Amino acid sequence: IIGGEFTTIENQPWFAAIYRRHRGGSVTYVCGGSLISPCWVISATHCFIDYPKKEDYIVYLGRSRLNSNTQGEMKFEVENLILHKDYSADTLAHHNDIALLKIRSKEGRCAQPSRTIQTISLPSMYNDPQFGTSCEITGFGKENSTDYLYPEQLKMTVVKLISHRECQQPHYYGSEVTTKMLCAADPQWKTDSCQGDSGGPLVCSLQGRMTLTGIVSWGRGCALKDKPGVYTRVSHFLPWIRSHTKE
Ligand SMILES: N=C(N)c1ccc(CNC(=O)[C@H](CO)NC(=O)[C@@H](CO)NS(=O)(=O)Cc2ccccc2)cc1
Repeated sequence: IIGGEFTTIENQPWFAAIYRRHRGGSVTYVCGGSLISPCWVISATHCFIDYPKKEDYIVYLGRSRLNSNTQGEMKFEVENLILHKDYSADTLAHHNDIALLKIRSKEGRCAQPSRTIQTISLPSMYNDPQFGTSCEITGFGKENSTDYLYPEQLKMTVVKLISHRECQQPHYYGSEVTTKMLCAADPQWKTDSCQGDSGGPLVCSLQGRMTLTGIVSWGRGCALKDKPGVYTRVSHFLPWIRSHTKE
């Protein structure tokens, strides 16, 4: 997250931190995610596409820090890793960048709600906030494009939804952005999501309710003028979500 402010898991109870174990013994952060139900976390496919081995991932809920423990946090293994079959990456755009991870503790249980662990509601069929609406993003992503390390404390910021019409302009992203995507940015181009924030949630208050409107996916640079962050439009994948989370 470029700019923005540091926060705690208490204020983002649905945020999931996903790590990958290495042959040696080191565990590195991979991507963010969101708990949409006790046993399911939603994230982005590009995060796991090169290493689709479910056994090498660890999911943390109720965690505020990157490399240290938080009281109340819960550790989970990945029972099932579901990547989208039509995922593909072009020059800039990442298509169908969404994924599902069925989690389970070592005892075989799913998440237990608490003050630091809660689910986030999914949107309704083709029911997104109006463009211009302010939404929040959260992540352990880079604070600056030139950094090679991630912040130790979780961060959050607020950006505004941009219409497809504006985002499809020549100086923006042209035809690379489709209707299955959502653009969002800071009108001043000072705050934005960045590398390491992938998979995280773009949350918007929709009719009084906190809704998982987008998933951090891609963008040209970070906090660059006329280069909004692009998010997977969750409201367009409800069918895919429901069909895979059944049985
Ligand atoms: N809002 C943003 N600006 C933004 C930028 C990046 C991401 C994470 N996703 C990726 O990096 C994804 C894949 O991991 N790739 C991209 O996006 C590509 C195009 O396919 N563009 S980029 O090379 O310009 C990203 C970048 C590199 C170095 C420094 C800053 C940014 C998420 C949000």
